[PDB]
Amino acid sequence: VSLPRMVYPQPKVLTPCRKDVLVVTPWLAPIVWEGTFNIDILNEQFRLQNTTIGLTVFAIKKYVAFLKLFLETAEKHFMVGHRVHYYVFTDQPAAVPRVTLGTGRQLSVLEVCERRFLSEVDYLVCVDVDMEFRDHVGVEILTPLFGTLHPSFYGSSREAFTYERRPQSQAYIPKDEGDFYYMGAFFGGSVQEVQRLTRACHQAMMVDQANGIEVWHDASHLNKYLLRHKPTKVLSPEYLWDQQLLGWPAVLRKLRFTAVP
Ligand SMILES: [Hg+2]
Ligand SMILES: [Hg+2]
Ligand SMILES: [Hg+2]
Ligand SMILES: [Hg+2]
Ligand SMILES: [Hg+2]
Repeated sequence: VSLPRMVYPQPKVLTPCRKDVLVVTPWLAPIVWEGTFNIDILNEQFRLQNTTIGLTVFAIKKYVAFLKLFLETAEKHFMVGHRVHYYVFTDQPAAVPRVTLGTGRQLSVLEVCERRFLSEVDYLVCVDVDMEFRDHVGVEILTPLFGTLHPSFYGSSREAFTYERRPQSQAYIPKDEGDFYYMGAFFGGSVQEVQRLTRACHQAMMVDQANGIEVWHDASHLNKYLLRHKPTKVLSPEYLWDQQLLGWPAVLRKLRFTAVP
């Protein structure tokens, strides 16, 4: 359907807002930074499709302790205005805190789903639970397949990336290959694309197991997948930061989703 009439500042062809960072990859995927998007336009586009976002987190053992802060801050900052379905995978269903949710937002507790996700949500986002939302994380991220720049490596040359470097591993990436180092958390996309990815990772993990090989497990396989199946958006480190470890450098105008000491 058509967008309604909207009044906003004219984009200026000969005046980019961000001259300090790369905002598009060499395969023409946007790299999402503050100042690259008009959230009003994006919100309209996604609400006209009645978009439902699934947010998946694993909270096992001591990590259940992070759920309250995670969910309360997600209520304040994550996809506000859109339909959200939280999926909490946990070994302690009775320890999941009762957090009050906005309208159109639901939570499911799964005790520790393929067809279920296909029928319940349009996008899936996969994050770590020991995190909090500090600022807007919205529909600007949504796309068939996305990953997030690792905050420790976004300025590094690829030789420094801690990819899997053993050729015997399915996740092997040689020193002369690599676009980016993606964090092995905060990835997502359409349900179909996220299922393809997770299927691929699980198959490759089995093969490495069978060959007696186990560096960064989920992150090394993710990085191999995203090297071979290029993401359709890349999230800047605004979306995955640790202020205690890394500070607040000028290049980050917002710190949206961060580590919790
Ligand atoms: Hg801009
Ligand atoms: Hg997921
Ligand atoms: Hg997940
Ligand atoms: Hg993979
Ligand atoms: Hg993976």
